[PDB]
Amino acid sequence: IYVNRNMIGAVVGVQPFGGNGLSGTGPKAGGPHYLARFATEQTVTINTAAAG
Amino acid sequence: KLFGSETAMPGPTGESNALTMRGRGVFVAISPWNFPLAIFLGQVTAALMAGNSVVAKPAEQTPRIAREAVALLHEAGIPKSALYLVTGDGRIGAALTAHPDIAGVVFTGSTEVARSINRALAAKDGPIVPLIAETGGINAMIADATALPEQVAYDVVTSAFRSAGQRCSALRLLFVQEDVADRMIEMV
Amino acid sequence: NIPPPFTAPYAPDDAEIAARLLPASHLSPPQEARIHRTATRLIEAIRKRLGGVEDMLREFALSTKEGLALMVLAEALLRVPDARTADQFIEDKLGEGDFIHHETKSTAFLVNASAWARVIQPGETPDGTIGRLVKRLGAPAVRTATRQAMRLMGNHFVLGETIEQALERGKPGQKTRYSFDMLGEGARTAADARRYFDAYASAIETIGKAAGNHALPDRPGISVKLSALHPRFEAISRARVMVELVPQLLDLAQRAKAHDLNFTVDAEEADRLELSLDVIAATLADPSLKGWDGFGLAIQAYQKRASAVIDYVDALARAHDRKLMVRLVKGAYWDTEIKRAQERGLDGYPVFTRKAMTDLNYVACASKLLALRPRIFPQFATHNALTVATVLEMAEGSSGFEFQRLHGMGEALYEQLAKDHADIAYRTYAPVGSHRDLLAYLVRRLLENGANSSFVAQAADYRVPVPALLQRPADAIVRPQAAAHPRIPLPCDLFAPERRNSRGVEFGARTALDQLLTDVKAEIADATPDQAHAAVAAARAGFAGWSRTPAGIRAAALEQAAHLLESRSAHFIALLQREGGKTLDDALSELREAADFCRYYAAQGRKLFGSETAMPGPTGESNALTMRGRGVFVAISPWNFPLAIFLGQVTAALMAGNSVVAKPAEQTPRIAREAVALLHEAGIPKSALYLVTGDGRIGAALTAHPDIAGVVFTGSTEVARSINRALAAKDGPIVPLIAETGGINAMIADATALPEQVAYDVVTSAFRSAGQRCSALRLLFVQEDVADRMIEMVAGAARELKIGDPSDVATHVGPVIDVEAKQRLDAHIARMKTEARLHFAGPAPEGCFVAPHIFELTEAGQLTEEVFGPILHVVRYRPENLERVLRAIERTGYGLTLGVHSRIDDSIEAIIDRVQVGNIYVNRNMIGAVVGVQPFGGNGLSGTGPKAGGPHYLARFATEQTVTINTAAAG
Amino acid sequence: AYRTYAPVGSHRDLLAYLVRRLLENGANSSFVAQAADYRVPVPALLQRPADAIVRPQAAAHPR
Ligand SMILES: Cc1cc2nc3c(=O)[nH]c(=O)nc-3n(C[C@H](O)[C@H](O)[C@H](O)COP(=O)(O)OP(=O)(O)OC[C@H]3O[C@@H](n4cnc5c(N)ncnc54)[C@H](O)[C@@H]3O)c2cc1C
Ligand SMILES: Cc1cc2nc3c(=O)[nH]c(=O)nc-3n(C[C@H](O)[C@H](O)[C@H](O)COP(=O)(O)OP(=O)(O)OC[C@H]3O[C@@H](n4cnc5c(N)ncnc54)[C@H](O)[C@@H]3O)c2cc1C
Repeated sequence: IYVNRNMIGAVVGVQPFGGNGLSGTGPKAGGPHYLARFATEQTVTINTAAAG
Repeated sequence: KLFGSETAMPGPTGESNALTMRGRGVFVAISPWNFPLAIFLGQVTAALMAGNSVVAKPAEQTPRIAREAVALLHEAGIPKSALYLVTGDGRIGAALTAHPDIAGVVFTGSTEVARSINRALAAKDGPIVPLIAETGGINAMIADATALPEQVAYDVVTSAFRSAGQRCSALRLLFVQEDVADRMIEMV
Repeated sequence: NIPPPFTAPYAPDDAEIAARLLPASHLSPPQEARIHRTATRLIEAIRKRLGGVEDMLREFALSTKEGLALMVLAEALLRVPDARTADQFIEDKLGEGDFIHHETKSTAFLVNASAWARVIQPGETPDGTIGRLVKRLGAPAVRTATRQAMRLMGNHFVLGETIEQALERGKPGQKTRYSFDMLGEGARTAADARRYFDAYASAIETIGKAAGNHALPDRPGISVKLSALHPRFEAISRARVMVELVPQLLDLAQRAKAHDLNFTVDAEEADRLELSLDVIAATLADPSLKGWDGFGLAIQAYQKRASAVIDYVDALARAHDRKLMVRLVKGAYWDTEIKRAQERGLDGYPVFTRKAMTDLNYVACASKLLALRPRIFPQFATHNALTVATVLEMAEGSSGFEFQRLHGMGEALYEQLAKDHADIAYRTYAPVGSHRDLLAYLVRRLLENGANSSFVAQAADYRVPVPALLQRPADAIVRPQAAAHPRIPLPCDLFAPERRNSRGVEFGARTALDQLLTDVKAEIADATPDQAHAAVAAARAGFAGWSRTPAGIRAAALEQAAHLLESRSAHFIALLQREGGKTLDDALSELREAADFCRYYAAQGRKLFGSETAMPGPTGESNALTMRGRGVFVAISPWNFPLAIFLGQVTAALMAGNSVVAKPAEQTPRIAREAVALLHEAGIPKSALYLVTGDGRIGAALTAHPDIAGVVFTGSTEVARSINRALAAKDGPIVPLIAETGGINAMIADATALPEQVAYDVVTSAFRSAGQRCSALRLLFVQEDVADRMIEMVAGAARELKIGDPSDVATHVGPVIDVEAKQRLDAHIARMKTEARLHFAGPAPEGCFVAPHIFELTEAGQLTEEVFGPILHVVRYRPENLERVLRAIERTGYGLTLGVHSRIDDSIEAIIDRVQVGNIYVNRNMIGAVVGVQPFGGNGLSGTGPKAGGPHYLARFATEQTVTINTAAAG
Repeated sequence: AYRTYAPVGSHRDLLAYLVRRLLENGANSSFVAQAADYRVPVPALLQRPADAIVRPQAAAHPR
């Protein structure tokens, strides 16, 4: 949403760009939720008691 | 920030728990003609950064800028084995996305093509992979009678006609209050 | 009158205890002056300075793991028939290479003597515990440390391949100079419990033939552990324990009595205290033990119940008119007790959390025991010079008690005491047993010697001034309110201040278990396709308002749901047992997890949706990023966690600002309905949450509905694909699909792994909840050198599982969900019987039950399907072929959980680097993922992500919005 | 080839010599002191001096 200015030229890291509905899936390019979608999470759980 | 170090999780004594994020596999990156360098590079560098190798098919109208961007990434330190450029039509794009070994698709282009990519992915008996699709818009602007007509006109002309309107963000539909309608339209 | 079954409050307040112990600890200045002098002299003797384990750890700056590795290597090297062969190995081979091979072979030697009996290429990358040690210290120092470990293993331990070999080795017409601390503990199989019984019986005869001609207490003793004598020694199996174990313990007591020996029942974990006292009381009660003063037990001063145990033992002694020998110790399982109370969400710790509190309680308990002479003969087991000096002073004169130490500890301490006070008696114990029981004993011992708080460790460190060792415990505590350790939170505060932790129950406390069993015992038409469509439309109408309800109010609603869940835990636990067929621990755990989901998503919800994120940019412009609800989410949940996964998915979607239409598994709609009613009562509007029950056709109507904004799904891989296809066929928006599906989960156990622990964790991972967990172990890979022992131990342990009615507290394995499931399982069993070796097939009760089964495959590729039941598959492998194991795990295409059991960090790390599995568990079981601790969920055929119970979950239920305002006209 | 020296002299000259010698053996920076301390990993003793300084402006001791 752009208020009292034009609607174009989204700046990377300033206006994370991208929409919903028929406009896209997300996440927004140039924003902080983008990179995670390209990755998978991994939890490593180690029982450390024999060491202290 | 995201992949540079693990996130420690709180838990009981005598046990460690760490959350990490790793690459998924092979990403297919499909880019449009209207931002042939920046969207091409945005999608590709994101996938690479996340630890994925990338097969990139640029829009048929703009392969040369894509080839140069690819060579530039290789020279910037991206291994030849991590990044490949495949040029061609939509059937080639369909070949890459229907390939059973890829780990995800990042797509920017038409809504119709995104749906067919999504259908080709879902048809596979393999893993359900991520689809990142940024498609079009029918973008509105609402201008009320408190708005400055000289500024509305300028921002409307810019939003609609910059780049011959060949931007996904471009203004397509202007709503203007009737009391100021004649003046604003005439000025645009 | 015989005392009632022991029941003391499990974890009372530390401060109230300190308020009584602090003043009673007061001693007159001449009393303190005498203690100070005796202790100074004992400590100075210790600092005179071959020594002990603490010295080896200190001298080479060894971790506990490294000490363990060298002692194991040392023991193998000592049992080579020709000592010159050992010398050649140490100089030529050790430190030059084959580091992992040496670590693996010497550890395997302990269960498989034949395994241990190449040419080492130069420039080998130093990996493994020994390799890393060599890199840090250098090969020659490692050789020097190994020889020292050889002296320690040879001098301070009585060991053999069998008990007869150990007993022969430790032989003195002389009397034995030491009593026997028998190695065994925690039998996993019936065969193990008999072997330990036999070893105890053999030891009693060996020690009896060399017991000398004096009267008690001047005769040797033997220490015995109840967990070694019974393979399911636990409160829930009490009925069978009283019936099977008591006669065994009695048999041994009688054999000890016939040689007039000291016979001591060791004290183990806090959750076994009450059960051990029941066993000991019933055993002591037997008339055959009259006329003998050598029977006794250990009492741990680190426990708040310690004083009450002393009263109980004394009343037991008077009721039966016996004399007892009672060992007072501090306690060997402190770290274990902390960990457990935390995992189990107990309301406090059974032990003190400041070391000085244990020291105080020890002296108070000793004072109490001294006053119970001569009926009770106290034995003060400690290597603390100050504790010895203080107990000696309190005795004011002496006799009617003794001190106790472990061979290889407190030698100089007790020699000096005997010089300075000739009528002081002290008993010395030597560890005696088989190599197969060494590892478990060594680990515990190395934790005490390596501990920074250890008195023995400090007295040997010349950086620690003698006067620091003499600080009186009361002066360390100073004030009652400081009794609890400031840096150790109560389990309820484990996640503070981020969120509250759910409450658990300690089954080892009979008051708590009986109350829980009592409370629990005291406690649906389908939908038409039209009804499901109306539910969607209704949820669609409720979306606008709910999405705009402030995040803190949505969060308050989840938190109230958690509170109502815990307040009504008995009600929901009853439902989990009746509808889900879950055993009590599984039901309780599911209830905790459900509450945990509500609190964690609430807390992550405020963080993520509580306020906008400001984005940096030019002046004269603001840029704010927000996350809003998507629309109507369809939540489809499975039968195996019918409350927690159902609630996790639903409360997540709700928290993100979505309205929800929820379709629960056909087998478990009732718990779902109650959960829904509960969320509504917690503050979730009727218009935001709807329950639609029915089959997959109803589930399919919901997912094909053109107006929904997303699907969250947990279930079968095939159903997830058909949902994905139904969504992708739509001409509408591409909506998010979150799908957590199955796994074919592997465990890799190498020859450095402890078989008793592997067996326990394998049996748990594969057979808990009748294998009806998505994280369950299906495929065990075990190195060939330890395969026979490991498989045998797993099979023997599986046989001890009680299969039956999940409402009986003694049951370990309940029924499978329905006949359709049982049938599918039985077909796979019939197939595997014709296809693979059957190692174990248990006896199912009549009804919808499948018993644990263990099959060995020739290759992993013979297991091609997730089999959703208590059915373990085993593949043995050669150490050089680890890649083929890893390749076989990749081949399935699944990636949910993976277990790794190994001592070797480089091996563990290589496995982690290689595999893509969502949850890797190292040296523990693979189940019971805790919300916010183990973000759970996999990749490949196992799921889409993001992980449930983790920090990337909520975002996916939302969509982002950037608002960009040109602010220049304001300034 | 390596030459080995032994300290030779009268008791009346020992104290002054001993003080200086004990300052070198007791110094935390001493290589001999570190190589004898098993807490110090062999690789730490092998850090190249140029890698400790890294940059000219860091030549002087900051403290
Ligand atoms: C012959 C013999 C038999 C034994 N049998 C048993 C047995 O059957 N069962 C058993 O549990 N123990 C038993 N022990 C005791 C155990 O093995 C340790 O030796 C003992 O706890 C050490 O106490 P201490 O006076 O030697 O040493 P210290 O260094 O004085 O005391 C150490 C002890 O303090 C306690 N401690 C450490 N940190 C904390 C803390 N933060 N808060 C509260 N307390 C803390 C622990 O119990 C620890 O062991 C036995 C010991 C001997 C010598
Ligand atoms: C046979 C023999 C004869 C010697 N004769 C003399 C002599 O005639 N005159 C003399 O001055 N020395 C003399 N020395 C050297 C002195 O006695 C020390 O032995 C020597 O400096 C140690 O250096 P290193 O390579 O052994 O040890 P290292 O542990 O490598 O180096 C220690 C040296 O580093 C230097 N150093 C320590 N801290 C700092 C710092 N913050 N900044 C800069 N430098 C620092 C000091 O010089 C210190 O001695 C002699 C040594 C030997 C073996």
